[PDB]
Amino acid sequence: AQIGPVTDLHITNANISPDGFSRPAVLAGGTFPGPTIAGNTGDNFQITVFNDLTDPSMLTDTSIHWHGLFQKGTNWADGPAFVTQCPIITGQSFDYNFNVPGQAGTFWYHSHLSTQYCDGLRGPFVVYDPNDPNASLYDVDDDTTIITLADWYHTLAQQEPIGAAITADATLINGLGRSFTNTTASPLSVITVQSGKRYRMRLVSISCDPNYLFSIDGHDMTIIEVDGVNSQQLTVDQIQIFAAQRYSFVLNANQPVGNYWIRAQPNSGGQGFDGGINSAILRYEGATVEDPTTTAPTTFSNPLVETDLHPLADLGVPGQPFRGGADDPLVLNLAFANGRFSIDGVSFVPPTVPVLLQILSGAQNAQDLLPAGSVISLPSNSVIEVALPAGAAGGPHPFHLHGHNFAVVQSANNATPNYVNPIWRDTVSIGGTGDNVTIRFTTNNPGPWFLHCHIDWHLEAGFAIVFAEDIPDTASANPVPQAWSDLCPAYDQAHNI
Ligand SMILES: *[C@@H]1O[C@H](CO)[C@@H](O[C@@H]2O[C@H](CO)[C@@H](O)[C@H](O)[C@H]2NC(C)=O)[C@H](O)[C@H]1NC(C)=O
Ligand SMILES: *[C@@H]1O[C@H](CO)[C@@H](O[C@@H]2O[C@H](CO)[C@@H](O)[C@H](O)[C@H]2NC(C)=O)[C@H](O)[C@H]1NC(C)=O
Ligand SMILES: [Cu+2]
Ligand SMILES: [Cu+2]
Ligand SMILES: [Cu+2]
Ligand SMILES: [Cu+2]
Repeated sequence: AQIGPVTDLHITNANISPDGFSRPAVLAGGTFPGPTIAGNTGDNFQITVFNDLTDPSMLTDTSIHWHGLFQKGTNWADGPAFVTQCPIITGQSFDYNFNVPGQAGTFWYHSHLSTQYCDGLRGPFVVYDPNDPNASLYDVDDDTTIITLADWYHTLAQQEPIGAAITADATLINGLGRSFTNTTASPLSVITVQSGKRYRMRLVSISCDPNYLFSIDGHDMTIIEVDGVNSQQLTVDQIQIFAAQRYSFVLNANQPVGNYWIRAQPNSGGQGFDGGINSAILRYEGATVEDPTTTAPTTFSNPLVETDLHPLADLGVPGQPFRGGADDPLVLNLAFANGRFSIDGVSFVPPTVPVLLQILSGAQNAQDLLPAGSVISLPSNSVIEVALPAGAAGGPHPFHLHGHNFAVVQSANNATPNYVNPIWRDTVSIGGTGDNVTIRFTTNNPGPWFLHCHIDWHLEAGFAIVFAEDIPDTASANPVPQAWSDLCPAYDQAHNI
């Protein structure tokens, strides 16, 4: 069952074996992925997170981010450790109490402390629309139509050796899949459909790193939502989905009753489908309980290309229709060297005092804010443009902005900008060498908002900055509860800081 919008959520350690290999994990709700948190647009969510972690190998502190929810007036509830809060310590709990006005779509939640989400703290977060403009396009939309794609590691996140390459050991679809090496015939996930019905499949990348080439043998997929933003219908037969992105697509159960492979090919780790790696099963009601015998094409006919997506609503693009046509036009220098990433020459290292607390305590320019050179002020009520030229090692990098979605004025692998009708989203691949992926948004949400690569290993290695949006109005806009004010003293006492 789905939980929420008012719920407890316990964070525990447990052993799991999603690919047949047992290892300890950090879990929400006792499962991997965690349970779906759900409600309706505009609802009040009160997620009381109980930190019951005891195993220091995966960190006993935690903090949870609600990915893609704007948190307007509740920046303190956003979750990134040392940006909006100190972590919750073990044996304590914290109520993330926020509202979701004006948003409806497919989201997710994850630890936002270190690389802890890789150790298991990740799950779906759905905000339904009782008046969804897409409602007539499908018959079924429920917990059985959520599809999560996850990378899974045998080595614990904190134990990944300095200086060796990090790759996953299994792809998990709805929490199950097979290991790339020492493959065993562990159970695969089954997604069940009824011949003749149409399903809103909510595809969620909960990846710490790889992008996936997602497809379903014999079927095509009609995209209707991108990162929470309703889209015009776009029919594709493969979706390249980067870490933290979401799509809804209509699946029409219009093929013969049978079994079809669901494929999720990561860009690193095991290549292909031998032994049933990178796979799940689409099973029609009445089909034999057996593996599919289908194959993929050699070449997909209609892969998703991001410039083909357009909003359902008339969202336009803020600003003027040329490069630099914004109130605050920025170009970030994104680089990697010697194990660390940098933005404008500064590698992100989390500060001792969370950025929000520094602002509430009276630090009112971004030059005053720690870490020095990692916090950039944005002016209020202004059009912002951010160019994110690629080239840094470890790409393609999926950049994500908290507190906002944005127009993707320029996408990967295409030099032509779109100032008319590009998709809006919250996580975007910045592409390959020579690209100039560019985003735009307006600043109507005071507070410190993280901007970073969503490959968690890259965030850990410094690939981030904080946009301190409307510093002067942050305190008035974001009243804080006593429990939030209590977090840093409790954390600092427990850690002798
Ligand atoms: C990406 O686009 C930005 C503008 O959005 C380019 O920025 C300009 O960079 C040149 C130097 O390279 C400056 O002289 C301009 O002041 C910048 N802003 C402009 C023209 O609006 C940037 O060069 C582009 N990067 C790549 C790799 O194509
Ligand atoms: C590269 O991106 C551009 C800009 O998004 C795409 O150009 C648009 O193409 C559509 C479809 O033919 C036209 O309706 C628009 O008028 C074009 N806009 C602009 C600004 O040119 C283009 O299709 C993309 N290239 C590829 C190969 O997909
Ligand atoms: Cu996220
Ligand atoms: Cu986020
Ligand atoms: Cu990256
Ligand atoms: Cu983040």
